[PDB]
Amino acid sequence: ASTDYWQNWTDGGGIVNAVNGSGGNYSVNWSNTGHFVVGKGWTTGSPFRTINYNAGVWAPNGNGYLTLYGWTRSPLIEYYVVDSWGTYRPTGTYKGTVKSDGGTYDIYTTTRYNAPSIDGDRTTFTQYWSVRQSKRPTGSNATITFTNHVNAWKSHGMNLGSNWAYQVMATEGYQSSGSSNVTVW
Ligand SMILES: *[C@H]1OC[C@@H](O[C@@H]2OC[C@@H](O)[C@H](O)[C@H]2O)[C@H](O)[C@H]1F
Repeated sequence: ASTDYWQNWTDGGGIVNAVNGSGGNYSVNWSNTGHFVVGKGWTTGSPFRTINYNAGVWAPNGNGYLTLYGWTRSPLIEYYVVDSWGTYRPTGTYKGTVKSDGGTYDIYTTTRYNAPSIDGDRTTFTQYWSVRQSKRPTGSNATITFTNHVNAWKSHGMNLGSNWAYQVMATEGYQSSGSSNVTVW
């Protein structure tokens, strides 16, 4: 699919050099950052979407995630399917596991209080996570069958909102540097 959305958020720390490339392609070169999330995807997420990507460069030098990333409202939820990371594997309150697309993911919840969201600078929301138990290889075509995650999350009382906002294959970083280049379809 053609991507129709460009995600490019930074809280303003350090430098985030985000390139909105051709088609579903983007690149990030980041340095000594605060918090940021950059990616390509779709303006309106769907629990039925199958996201394909190829991370031609996955080169974090510190804390970074290579992850499906998106939001719902009603309720406000930020969600993740993390396939790779840098120095630190993201974790939270363990709920169970789901197997999907050749990997086994732990299912976590965490919460943010008075934090930035699509609803404002200072808001409170639950974060839903599938995090691969070990890093997915990069450089070849990879699929995230998002419906497997949605259903597994439901089985653990993690229900997504009825109002879907954007849904992207992202590079997120925190207090780190690195490079990425990713193509999404
Ligand atoms: C998950 O990722 C980073 C941040 O989400 C941003 O919030 C502000 C909004 O305008 C952007 O589109 C989001 O990327 C959130 O605090 C964190 F929980």
